[PDB]
Amino acid sequence: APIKKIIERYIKSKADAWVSAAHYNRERIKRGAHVEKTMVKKNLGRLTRLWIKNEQERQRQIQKNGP
RNA sequence: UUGCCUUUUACCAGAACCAUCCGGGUGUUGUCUCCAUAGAAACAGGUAAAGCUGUAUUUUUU
Ligand SMILES: [Mg+2]
Repeated sequence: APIKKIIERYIKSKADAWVSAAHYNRERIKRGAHVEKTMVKKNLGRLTRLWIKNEQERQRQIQKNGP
């Protein structure tokens, strides 16, 4: 259990870093700043995965406490 | 922080910080150079030349 805890923590940290980075990027993209074509694709990918995660979490929520 | 862009150098041109560099000033020492190269002149005056002053009838002195 302790290991599972620790890893859960560290991925939450990493996850936090990721999500915030993504958010920063998307504002940056909106602004129309210098940004790497590759970087923009990366951000698109991240934000998609993020969106899917959000979405299916909402599905879970819907299930877990009725319509 | 913007721009070109989009990958970095290289860059756009603004900011704030800072540094580098091309030079500069004096002052003092010292050297290098070109010229030099005297160990004593005044006083008494005269000569000539330079620095100031001078050319009584009510308050300065007639
Ligand atoms: Mg590469």
